[PDB]
Amino acid sequence: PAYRILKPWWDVFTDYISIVMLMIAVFGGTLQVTQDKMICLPCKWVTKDSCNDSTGPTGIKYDLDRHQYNYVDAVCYENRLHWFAKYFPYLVLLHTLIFLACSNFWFKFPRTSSKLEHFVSILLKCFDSPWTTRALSETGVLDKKEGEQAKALFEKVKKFRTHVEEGDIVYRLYMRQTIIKVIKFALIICYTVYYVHNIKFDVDCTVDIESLTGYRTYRCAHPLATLFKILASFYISLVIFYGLICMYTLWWMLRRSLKKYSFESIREESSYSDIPDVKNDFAFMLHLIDQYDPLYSKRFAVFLSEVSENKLRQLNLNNEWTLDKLRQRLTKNAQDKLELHLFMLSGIPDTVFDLVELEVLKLELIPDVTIPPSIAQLTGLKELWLYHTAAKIEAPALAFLRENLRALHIKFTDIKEIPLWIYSLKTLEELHLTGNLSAENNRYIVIDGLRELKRLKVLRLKSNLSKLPQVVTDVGVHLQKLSINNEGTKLIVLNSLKKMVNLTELELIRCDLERIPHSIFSLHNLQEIDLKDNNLKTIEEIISFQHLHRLTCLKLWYNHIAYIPIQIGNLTNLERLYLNRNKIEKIPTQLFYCRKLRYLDLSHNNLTFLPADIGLLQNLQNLAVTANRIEALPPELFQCRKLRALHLGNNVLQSLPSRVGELTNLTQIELRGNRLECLPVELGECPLLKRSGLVVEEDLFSTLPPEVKERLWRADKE
Amino acid sequence: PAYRILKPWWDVFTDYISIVMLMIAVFGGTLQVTQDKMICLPCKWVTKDSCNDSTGPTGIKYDLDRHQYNYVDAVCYENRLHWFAKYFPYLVLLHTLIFLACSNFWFKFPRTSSKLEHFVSILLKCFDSPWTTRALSETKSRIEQGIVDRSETGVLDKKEGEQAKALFEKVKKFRTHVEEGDIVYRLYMRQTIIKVIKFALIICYTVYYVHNIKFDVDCTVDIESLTGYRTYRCAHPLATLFKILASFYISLVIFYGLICMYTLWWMLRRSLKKYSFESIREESSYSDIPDVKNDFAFMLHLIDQYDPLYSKRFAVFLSEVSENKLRQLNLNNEWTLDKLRQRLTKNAQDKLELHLFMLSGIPDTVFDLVELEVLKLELIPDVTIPPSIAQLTGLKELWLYHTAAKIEAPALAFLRENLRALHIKFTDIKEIPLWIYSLKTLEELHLTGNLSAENNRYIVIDGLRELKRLKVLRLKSNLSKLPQVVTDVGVHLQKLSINNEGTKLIVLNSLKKMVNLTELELIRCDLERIPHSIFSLHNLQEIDLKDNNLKTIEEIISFQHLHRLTCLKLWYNHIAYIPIQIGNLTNLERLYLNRNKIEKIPTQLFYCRKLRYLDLSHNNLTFLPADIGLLQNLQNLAVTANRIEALPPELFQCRKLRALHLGNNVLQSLPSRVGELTNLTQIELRGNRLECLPVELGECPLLKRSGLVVEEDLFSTLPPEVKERLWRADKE
Repeated sequence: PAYRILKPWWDVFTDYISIVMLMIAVFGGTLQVTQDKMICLPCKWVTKDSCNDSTGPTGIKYDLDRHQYNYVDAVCYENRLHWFAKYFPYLVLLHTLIFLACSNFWFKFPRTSSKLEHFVSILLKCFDSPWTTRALSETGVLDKKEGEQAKALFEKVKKFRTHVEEGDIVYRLYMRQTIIKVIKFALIICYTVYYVHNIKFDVDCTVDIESLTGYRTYRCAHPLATLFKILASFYISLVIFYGLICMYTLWWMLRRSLKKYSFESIREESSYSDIPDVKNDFAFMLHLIDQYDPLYSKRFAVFLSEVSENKLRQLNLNNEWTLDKLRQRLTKNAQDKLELHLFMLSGIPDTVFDLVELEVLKLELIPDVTIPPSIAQLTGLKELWLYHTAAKIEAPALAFLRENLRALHIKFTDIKEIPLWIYSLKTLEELHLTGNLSAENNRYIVIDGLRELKRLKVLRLKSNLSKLPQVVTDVGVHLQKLSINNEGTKLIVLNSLKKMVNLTELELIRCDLERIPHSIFSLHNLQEIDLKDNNLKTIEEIISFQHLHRLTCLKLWYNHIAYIPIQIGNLTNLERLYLNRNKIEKIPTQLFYCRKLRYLDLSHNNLTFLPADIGLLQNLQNLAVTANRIEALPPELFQCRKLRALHLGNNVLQSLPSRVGELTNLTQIELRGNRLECLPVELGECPLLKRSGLVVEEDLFSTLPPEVKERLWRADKE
Repeated sequence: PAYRILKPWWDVFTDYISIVMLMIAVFGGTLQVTQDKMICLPCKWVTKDSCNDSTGPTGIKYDLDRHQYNYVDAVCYENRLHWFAKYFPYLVLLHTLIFLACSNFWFKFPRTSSKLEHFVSILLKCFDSPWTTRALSETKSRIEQGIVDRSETGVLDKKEGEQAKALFEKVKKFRTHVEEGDIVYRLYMRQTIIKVIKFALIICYTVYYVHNIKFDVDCTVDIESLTGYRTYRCAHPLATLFKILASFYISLVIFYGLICMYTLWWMLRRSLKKYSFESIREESSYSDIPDVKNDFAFMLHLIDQYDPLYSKRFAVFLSEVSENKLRQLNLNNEWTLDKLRQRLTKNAQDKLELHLFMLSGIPDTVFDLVELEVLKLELIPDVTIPPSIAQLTGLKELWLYHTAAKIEAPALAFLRENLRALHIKFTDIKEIPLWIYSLKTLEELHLTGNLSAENNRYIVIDGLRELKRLKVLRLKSNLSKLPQVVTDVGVHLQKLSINNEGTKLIVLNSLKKMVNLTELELIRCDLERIPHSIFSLHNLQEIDLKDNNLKTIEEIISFQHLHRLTCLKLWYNHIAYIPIQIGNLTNLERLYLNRNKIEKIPTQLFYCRKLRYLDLSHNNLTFLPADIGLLQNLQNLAVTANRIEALPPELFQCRKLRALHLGNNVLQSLPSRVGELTNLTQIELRGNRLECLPVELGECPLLKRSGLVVEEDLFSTLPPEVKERLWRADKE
């Protein structure tokens, strides 16, 4: 089987010694059974209960028959022959049996037999493991299944180490076996040496049988005495060898202190400092194997180490996410940037850094990531997204990011999930925070390091804030763009916003303002204002926007704005005006004094008509009145020569005015959902219009002339 | 083979001691067979029927032959040698053989042999199954909001998953088979009791009789006619060795008896008819392992004495948590991405839909479908929303039908950022997840199921105020009064829909604050009267009052306040008549009055020239006023199930009347002006008292056979040109 490896040289020697001892026991026993004779002749002249030893010679006549001789031989054997000379083979058999019991007690004892078989099974599967030879040769692609096997093997070795290190049972069994062997060898050597001299050939008995034989004493020969003395001396030699071997084993056990196995030699040779010392009953079996072979312990150490487990995980990951699969999976975001999205992986594959074309890296739900120093290979990396993925960084990686990272996106479920090293970056221009960070009695404590971003320009917060933090006010002295998305939670300004005089784009989305704060007018460099979803109802404060001489875009959409103040005519610099999803029912004529206007979106309002002053907007380029009650478009609308789009969908339009063809810059027109009976023939004289550009019901489109329809199909096809 | 697991250490010790005792039995037996001697010499001087024991020495002459000595020694061996000395090895052989038979009966007896081999086979195949190590390795505001901690997942082979499923099934069957027997345990108990009583008997008698093995024996056998002597003194040369063997045997049996006493003490103190399993599950948290009944706890106790490792490798397969987890893995393997994509359908709103019904859980691979739009979950129990749901970028609606689902922080954040609609249907308040009030981008909430309770009403929905982006709120909960939170949150609601399914709803001045509302629905509210709070909603456009048991709808005069009221459904009521005040609502476009008790149509109804839909199905109308042709924009006119015997010719002035429904009427004959309606597309005519269809019916440019719903007897009257044209139009 496989138990030949748990036997050291000394156990093998003792096994063979016990076999030889058992052989001489059986030989002596069969002799003592089949011959076992004394031959006793009476002595006629007796001196002090001893034989006096005092025409040719004639034989002496004792007048004894065969049966009287048999009786005296039996009596003198029973009484005067020494018990050693008679029972030597049975003593030898008993001693060899109890020696074999001491040897195999731990093999037959189930409590330790289970441990030994488990240990040998695990060691066997580690020795033949394909990853062992690979890892020791390396000092590269593998099967996924074999990697799963190796991971299961690491878990198995973890369980084995947990179960065994508390044992202290196999070691105690071996120690007690060897102690018993030593004491028994000492005792048997003692008594056997003391008594081997009583195996004499010639014996004398004075057995007091004279009423049965007439003679007092007898002189007897024990023919098997010399063979038995030879066998006994051979046995004392064998027991001496057995005892020397057992004393060596006892000294080895008492010397090495095998409750602790250092294991550090291989951990230094193969450079695995994460190979700790194994404890009692786990050190011992390793020592026994080391006696058989250190190679098995070498193959076991790699599965016992922690760093090798990490390398195995990395190799499985590289097998799972190769360079080809990653490059094929590479996509582009909406920002015309090359980005890679890693979602729910055990770690960062080491092959992602061989794609030097990357610019944005997204790490979402990747547990316990360490930012490898290999990120230096990503020369062109500009944005790193850490979504529910806290990153532990090293000094080289931190130094690289301090000079190569321009935008950082952090989405966290908890304060602790925010890396603390991200603030130390100095070239960082964009910080995107997405998560609730409000705290009680320690509000705005985590992000105090925000001031350290001296190059910061874009700061977007989506953080359930109830007031603009003071640290943000300090860091805003160098900001260009601000974006706060409280998700409906009210935000308080209270004169904490005017310090960002360099701010040029301010967004207060879902901040529940309920009224435009006066602090917005103190940002004279502001160029875009986005106040989406703030429950605004009165926007008469826009008269103060004349202070902002550089205001070009106004997004007041997604509010409950009931009316457009006529004071909106004073915002002469407006080019984009977004007002959709509001309660506006009519368009004041003052709104058309903003001649520079280019984007005018008034969708999803309660409008019914367009004032004729819409022809004043020569720079109109987009017009969205989607989902309105616009009965008919005034012909003055077509005075907007460069109108490049028209969103009239979901209206109550009766007939499309025929002047639609004059819009030669018209590229996209939407008309779906209208009660439009007929289509104009002048729709066919828009050079840039295609069938995709025109949005209208197919059955209504069937009303257009075949020439116009064919021309539109030809333009849309190519 | 694999039976070594059964025997504890005392069993092995007894087996080895029995081997030793059998060895000494065979040794003593061959000694007694091959030597078996008494060496006897006559006693010349005899005192009290016994030996007296009283020019150099000379031998004593008895004048006996060798054969006379053989005879006397044979007789003295037969008679005066103690029976114990003669038959001790045979008694030892008998006792050791019966000890071995007692040990091995439960293995050789087929009734218990089959049970033992079945248990060992199943235990071995559950030891070799790899699911065990994986199971072993698997190991405030946040708690009360359905937020659960992260749990890891893996991928397992389909073949090994099926093997583990079959192994769970086989272990179930075997436990059922074994729970009733209690035969192996009884046989083992009887074997141990026999062993102990036999030990007691043999120790007692052997120790009593061992003193009769003497070397020197006196026999007075009464053979004087054959030898001339009365008494003899004999030597038994095997007596001392037999005494050594006998005392060695009593020492061995003392060891055997102490071992068996300890074994019986253990088997009585332990109470091993039931298996506890408390430590493994109390540490590793797998409480779905019930205690074990008879004949299946005894074998596990044996295993525990041998090795607890097998006990755990079996406990994992006997647990129910593990079975459900393996079921999850098998369901993951079964519902492959191709299967789910083939299962994907599109709901009425042209959205890709996945409706899961009666599954043990949400398959982990439903979240690899990037095109999924609506996820419907019905009758899926004790399920967790995994963080992998964040891959469903296009997911907009989540339907939780009788499903209480817990969520994790990543999935909760993703849904809070992405989820638009939520359908909650519950028979219990606790089945409503409490994390649904933290979805701050939610826009459309459908509450289905009774929610009100005594002394604690309208407190679970106290969290609706946190849904700051809610627009569509559907309340189908048998409300006896509109909850205060609904009034508070309705300031930004754009559509409120209530379905009391027969319960009377009292608005009681709680509806005039939702000035942003544009659609109001009160279905089966049993109002029996239009509440005056509706007319204060100056932004309303659609008002539905279905199944309110309305009788008089003269309240519609106040609808002139609503300056954008386009659709107004009053269907499924007891409305006896249409008040003439319905003409003041010139902005009406859709008007529904079907399933009512209307008998006549006022002429003032045709002052609404913006009307486009006029459905009067299932009424007692008998004629149509001539002003019906004034509504130039009417497009759908259904008068199904009425008493319209004839249609006015002015009705065909509505040239854009796309569809008609004149079925189930008493129409005597179809007017010839039916061809004037150029835009007619779908006209229903089944159920009328018509005889012949008009020829002018076929001149409609767009009407097809699909749009001409009529009986075949009437349809047979069309000219064959008309029939062929309709068939061709239906084909194309």
